[PDB]
Amino acid sequence: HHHHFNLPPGNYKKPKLLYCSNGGHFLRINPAGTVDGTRDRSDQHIQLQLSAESVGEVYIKSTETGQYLAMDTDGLLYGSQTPNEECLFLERLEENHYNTYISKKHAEKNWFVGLKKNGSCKRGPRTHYGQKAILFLPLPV
Repeated sequence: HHHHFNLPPGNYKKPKLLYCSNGGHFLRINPAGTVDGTRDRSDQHIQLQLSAESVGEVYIKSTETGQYLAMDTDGLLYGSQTPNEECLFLERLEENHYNTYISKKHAEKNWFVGLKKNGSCKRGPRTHYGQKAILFLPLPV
């Protein structure tokens, strides 16, 4: 293992909004396959269904389009039509409260899902433990 194993509570029964306390944006997977954030709670591309592939390993999928969140070889988040190795994330508890998501494929490099204060996603290499950009709270839809 490259990382700890404190897991968040909650489950995967219902879809969630992934709220980033850094700028208050919800993670959004656009139909074109781009990924960013928005503060508009009425957006139809922020409702995400998570599922556990293995304990602590999840897929994050848009319920509106069926796309899977994924992180590419250069660290950019994208929406994938089919599940692949870039779509698995290590879901962990952080600061005894938040949920963080580490790219399983690049877990040794500590590449997280993260949103900047301006709503743009962070590139894997620019994320790291300790940032506010990587802290999420799953909210009910």
